[PDB]
Amino acid sequence: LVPKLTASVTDGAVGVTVDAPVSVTAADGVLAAVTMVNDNGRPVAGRLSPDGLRWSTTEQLGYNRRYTLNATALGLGGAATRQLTFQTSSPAHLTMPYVMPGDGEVVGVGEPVAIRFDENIADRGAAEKAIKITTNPPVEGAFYWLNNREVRWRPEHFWKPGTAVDVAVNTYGVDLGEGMFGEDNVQTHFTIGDEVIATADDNTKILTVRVNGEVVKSMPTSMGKDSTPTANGIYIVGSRYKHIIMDSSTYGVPVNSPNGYRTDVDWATQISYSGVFVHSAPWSVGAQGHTNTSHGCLNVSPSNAQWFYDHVKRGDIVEVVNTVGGTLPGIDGLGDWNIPWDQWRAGNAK
Repeated sequence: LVPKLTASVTDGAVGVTVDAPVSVTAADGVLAAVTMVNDNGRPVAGRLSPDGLRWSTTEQLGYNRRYTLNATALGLGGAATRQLTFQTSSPAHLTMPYVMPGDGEVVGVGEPVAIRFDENIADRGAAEKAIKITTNPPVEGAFYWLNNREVRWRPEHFWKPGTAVDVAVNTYGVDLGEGMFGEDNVQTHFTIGDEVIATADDNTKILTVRVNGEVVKSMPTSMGKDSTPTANGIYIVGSRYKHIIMDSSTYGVPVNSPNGYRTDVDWATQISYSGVFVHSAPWSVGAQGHTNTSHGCLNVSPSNAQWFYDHVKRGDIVEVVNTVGGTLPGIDGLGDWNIPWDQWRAGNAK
């Protein structure tokens, strides 16, 4: 018999996707020579298996390239040589994904997996299919989009402490719609730590912190006054700051207006994208535990705010109850758990 060559691409193909390697296989013989080059003549790196049967590229292949593959197979019964030229995808736009939380981080039981693209995603389904989430112990979860750029993945309930979470965003070479392709792959891995849930009850004006179900801190607080109340519901802890100037314009409200403010504060823990923080409030210690005076923030004492900074971490939970406000929006940024599971699981890929 005469050796047979089989490649993963066909001569004259166009729109060849660069999400996978290019390969060539010999049957009834072995591969004696395999080379691939770009349109400038520069060689593409590859590897031939020890048995001589299978060659594959080993580096990232480029968008908008014309590659030429030359292969020869030799066997007892003869020789075959093939030359194949093909063109890879040519994107209209590129989008880079950014994943949170950080690689190697230990996070609380409320932390969703977040993939944020730097451009609007036309094909949300293609984006979801390209994101591989591994959990150990395994748990069911699902994707939901907060806006046109950001998608989240979480389970039905808060995570179990000790769970490993691996996130592979395999978007390089993937058409995310209207010719927007992934700029690159991204990968993160995190772990869930202890269960920490802090409850602010407007009936008592106390912020109680529980760690694995035990009360460890009871903080008198002053939440949003009646005209600018703090919303009820489940908030995920985000960033923390030793000090920060809180600027209402950051959150939609001009400083100079009736509910605007610009205020330098210490020991600030962010709990909503709408600009709710737990923070130090020396001016309101008299009202804390008694009356609501703020713009929405959970005002506590300097030592309590510092304690919160030190002992609460990204992905821990604050639950507000019994205020005169509404409910925090599910799509706030840190309001994900306010979306009922049936609705979340259904998704919004479109």
